[PDB]
Amino acid sequence: ALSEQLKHCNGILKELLSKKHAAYAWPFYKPVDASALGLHDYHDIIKHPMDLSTVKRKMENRDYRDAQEFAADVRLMFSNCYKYNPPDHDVVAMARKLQDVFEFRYAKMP
Ligand SMILES: CC(=O)N1CCc2c(sc3nc(SCC(=O)Nc4cccnc4C)n(Cc4ccco4)c(=O)c23)C1
Repeated sequence: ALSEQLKHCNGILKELLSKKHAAYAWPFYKPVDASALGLHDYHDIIKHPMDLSTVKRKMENRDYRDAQEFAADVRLMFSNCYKYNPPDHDVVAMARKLQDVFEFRYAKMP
């Protein structure tokens, strides 16, 4: 039985993957495939890749100790996007919008 706080995190994760946010969540569904995207410097710049499917697997495997560890992975995902891509890139605009959704509901932690 997940703790109350980790149940809240699982709900956040379900919302982030839902159709309601799919227009800006889609770049974060799967690990960045640097070779497929021609981003041949991605893994020289990003040392710890993260994506929503990895967060989902770690939640299902009970990897996360607490809500703080879950939130660190979600924020690592956004930070990687801000680090690698130029600030005017469309994916950065999508990252900002998905992070806005995350931060406001994470703040409602019970
Ligand atoms: C999280 C993060 O930092 N990422 C780096 C940047 C990026 C992605 S996913 C993605 N899709 C596209 S286009 C459709 C696509 O390529 N799909 C695809 C194809 C082959 C293999 N895997 C996929 C998903 N473009 C180009 C573009 C310019 C404006 C919006 O999108 C991207 O820059 C990215 C992840």
